[PDB]
Amino acid sequence: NSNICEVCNKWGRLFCCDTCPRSFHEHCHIPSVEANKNPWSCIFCRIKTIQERCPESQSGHQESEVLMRQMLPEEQLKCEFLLLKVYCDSKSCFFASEPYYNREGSQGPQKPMWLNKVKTSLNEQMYTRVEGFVQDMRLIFHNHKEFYREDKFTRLGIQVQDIFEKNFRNIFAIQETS
Ligand SMILES: [Zn+2]
Ligand SMILES: [Zn+2]
Ligand SMILES: [Zn+2]
Repeated sequence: NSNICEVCNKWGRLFCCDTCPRSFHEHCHIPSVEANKNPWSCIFCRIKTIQERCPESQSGHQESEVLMRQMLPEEQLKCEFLLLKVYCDSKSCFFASEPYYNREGSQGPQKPMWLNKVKTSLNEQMYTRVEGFVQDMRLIFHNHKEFYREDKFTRLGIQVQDIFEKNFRNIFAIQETS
């Protein structure tokens, strides 16, 4: 197994996957690494299993259909993995914890949002459809773009949104387009 966390790339108290060489800090894995369970399979392994059991699940989908899916176990897992893929980028630090807004010439967003809030919401089963999760994720980056206006720091929102969107299209097998 790897000697660093797959998400944050640091050593520490790591839990190792039994079916792949990845390792995780307890709260870096999503869901948080389960208490017992031997063997344990990580979220990467569990997602690969879904695909292997239903190969047709990788045929292209329309985003509109995906967003209306109810959050049954497999869609819950997919959103958890998509959230984890965002935290895997170091630039996610900017969006993890609760923001505050005091900048000359800007007003804060009406509805603040951050990754740890989405994480809690998933853990508490607060989203009934994929659309709920996706709307909160996209709102993180939209709030950031609107607040920072012409400051070059706006680009951090664009960058982390691109990670989100690429992974959304991969995980939910969105039909490729030009
Ligand atoms: Zn970690
Ligand atoms: Zn694994
Ligand atoms: Zn099948």
